[PDB]
Amino acid sequence: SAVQQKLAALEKSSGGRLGVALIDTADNTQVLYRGDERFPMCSTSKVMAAAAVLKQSETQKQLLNQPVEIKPADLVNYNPIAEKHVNGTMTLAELSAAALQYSDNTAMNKLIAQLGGPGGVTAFARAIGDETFRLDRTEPTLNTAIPGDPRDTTTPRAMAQTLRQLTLGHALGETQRAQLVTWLKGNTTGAASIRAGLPTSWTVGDKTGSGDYGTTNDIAVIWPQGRAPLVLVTYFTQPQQNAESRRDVLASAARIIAEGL
Ligand SMILES: *C(=O)N1C[C@H](NOS(=O)(=O)O)CC[C@H]1C(N)=O
Repeated sequence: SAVQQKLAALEKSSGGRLGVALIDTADNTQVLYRGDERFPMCSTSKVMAAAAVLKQSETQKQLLNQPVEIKPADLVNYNPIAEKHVNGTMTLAELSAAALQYSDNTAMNKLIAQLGGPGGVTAFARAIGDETFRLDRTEPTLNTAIPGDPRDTTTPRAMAQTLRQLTLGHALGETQRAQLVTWLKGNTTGAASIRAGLPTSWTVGDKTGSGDYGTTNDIAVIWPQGRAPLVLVTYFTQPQQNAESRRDVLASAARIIAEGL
């Protein structure tokens, strides 16, 4: 109840809409704030897409090594890794790593194309028991984050359960799960978000996202020192389209969640 009140006060002082889902896998206890409201996933959807290609690699041995042609025309709005390889090639493993750890949008589009389009990512979500996730568009338009728009959205509760199944459960094979966790732990973009609200001694693997309407997201699997892991989804979006990012709000939500643990 105190956590519910503090998250409501944080949201009230934030000027936006905050969604939080915590799963404590020590006892499966949950904490939800707007946990069943939809939020635009933005770059956090990349987790699903990479996991889906990892799932494909369970029945294609050499799929993650398969070269993919990077063309000049493939570049979109944020391609910090892919631009080095245009007119060249990247493997699907490199593309997955670039998408997850550097949030390369061209790499995400290559992952999406490897799955047959956004519906293939949604189909993977359905195949691992996620009924809420929907991916509808490619990069960059999946980040429009328009209020009330269900496209490219999920709920905090669904994303927390799914992230647990992908990183801690058995939605993926053991090697694929380990690769996904390795990728998440090497994220370069997460230090200002959930991780900033957690004690420094805790290991975090996470994927951030941001979009229009000041949309500021983070999804994390957290290994606290000396405790079983947590799954924490913090989604945040604001009323006006041009709003600035608010990673401090994600950090504050993580601090509130962390303090009740
Ligand atoms: C995903 O949210 N995006 C791709 C890339 N990464 O964002 S993050 O660094 O906040 O994870 C650029 C921002 C954003 C986008 N432009 O769509």
